[PDB]
Amino acid sequence: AQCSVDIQGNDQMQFNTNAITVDKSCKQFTVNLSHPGNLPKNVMGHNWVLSTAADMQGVVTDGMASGLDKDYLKPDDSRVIAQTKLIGSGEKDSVTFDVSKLKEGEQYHFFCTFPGHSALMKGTLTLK
Ligand SMILES: [Cu+2]
Repeated sequence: AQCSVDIQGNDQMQFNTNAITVDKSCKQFTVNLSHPGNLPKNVMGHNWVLSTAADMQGVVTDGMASGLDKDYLKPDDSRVIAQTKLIGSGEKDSVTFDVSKLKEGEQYHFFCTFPGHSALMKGTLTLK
């Protein structure tokens, strides 16, 4: 069984997927984020952040207020189920999280919190 996904965030402010499914039989799930392109992190940095859909807008708003020095994520945000760091182009970051943290009968979204990106870089995450 597959318990990981590889996702690209590129210089056109896009994730290459907007829907991720996690098999409920995985104990852990790994997101491998890569950022192809040629822009530095301070122009077009991308992260991958998972929260409930109801928490998403707040996560994003608080992350932009947190600023570039904090990867545009509030530190220790307890609305964040899992996150990569912010990466510039040519970089990669993976996050692994326990599938036991997703609730059956909750809605989840992933997104990038770099300012403005979540209009395009957002998607759903579901248990299969
Ligand atoms: Cu981004």
